[PDB]
Amino acid sequence: GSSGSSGKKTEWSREEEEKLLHLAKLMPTQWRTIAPIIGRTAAQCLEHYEFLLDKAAQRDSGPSSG
Repeated sequence: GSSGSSGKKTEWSREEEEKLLHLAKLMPTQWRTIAPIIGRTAAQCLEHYEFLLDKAAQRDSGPSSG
C-alpha cells in the first residue's frame, strides 16, 4: 500500500553517481561499506550502480571498440 508521491522512492544525483562509480569500482564487493560511505543502502548502491552501467551503454553515444 503506497502512493505515487515522494517518500519510499529515492532519486540519485550527479554527485551521488560520480562517487558511486568511484567506490563501486574501488570495492565492488564491499557494498556494505560503500553504502554508509555514500548515504544509500548496499542494495540501493548496487541496484543504482548497475543500472548506470546499462544506462550509459544505451546512450546514443557510440561505444569505444576496446
